[PDB]
Amino acid sequence: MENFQKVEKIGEGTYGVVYKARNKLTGEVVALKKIVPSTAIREISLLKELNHPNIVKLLDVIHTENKLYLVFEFLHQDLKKFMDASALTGIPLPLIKSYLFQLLQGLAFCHSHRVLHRDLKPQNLLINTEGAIKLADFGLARAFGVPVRTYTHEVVTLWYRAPEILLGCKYYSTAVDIWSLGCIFAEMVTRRALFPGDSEIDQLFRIFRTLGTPDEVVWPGVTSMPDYKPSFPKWARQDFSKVVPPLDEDGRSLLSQMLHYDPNKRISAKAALAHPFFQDVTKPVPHLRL
Ligand SMILES: COc1ccc(CC(=O)Nc2cn([C@H]3C[C@@H](O)C3)cn2)cc1
Repeated sequence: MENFQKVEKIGEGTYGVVYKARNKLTGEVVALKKIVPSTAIREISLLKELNHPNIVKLLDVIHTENKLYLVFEFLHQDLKKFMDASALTGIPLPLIKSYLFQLLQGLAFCHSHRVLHRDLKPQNLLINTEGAIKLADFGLARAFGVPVRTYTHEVVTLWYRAPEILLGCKYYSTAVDIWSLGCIFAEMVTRRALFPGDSEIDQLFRIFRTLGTPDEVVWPGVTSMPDYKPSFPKWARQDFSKVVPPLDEDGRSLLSQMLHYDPNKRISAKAALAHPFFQDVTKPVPHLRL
């Protein structure tokens, strides 16, 4: 750990804390996450091989005095801060589209390697001056676990959790990441979180109030899920034109497919990349004031 010079606290992610730091030998500026079971060590070691331009590179894994440090490529800003800074005028549609397109490329890559994120949220989406956006922390939830409260007692957000996770499916799939990304896509467009639940049942019921309480017609097998209760209120579905208003029919169609209830009907990252919404995708440069 002696090999790095801490510059500043970046934040309190899930898993421990994150600092901006400089490698004393290379001069490289990195992000150091302070998180150990052998199982976690081996799984974390395989993430070092998962390199893609839209995945935050894990540079090195350091285990000493049996604490764990993950060294990552550094990016100057996250999407949560960028959305907050863009709130008065909104992120231009072409930039929303580029960001969605790149995040689906990242997801398609990890998913083809059978690696899931499981806890996607705007804070783990990092951006640079060039117009790139990258996913951070892929594979970590499978390596260690995802808390109720962070290490700082901060409340882990439920806003982006897929309904099969909320209903107790133990063996959820790559579709949970598509759901979280859909929720993010909608938030970029409207400038308000889609489903801002403050409890697991509030999260589920906000989903139901917008997309309709799921049943056996739209989601075969849903009434047999572990946490499904027949006493759930039955709400009617709303139209997407009311849910993410400004967005055109190509975008609403894609969003609807990223938000299908049945994990098996939900679009894959690979199929989402071919959706007609990306017919005019481009790569604009964002306005970043660092
Ligand atoms: C000025 O204070 C900050 C500087 C940068 C940022 C954006 C950020 O979070 N940058 C980052 C984080 N990471 C790694 C840690 C692993 O979870 C992903 C790499 N770059 C936030 C705050």
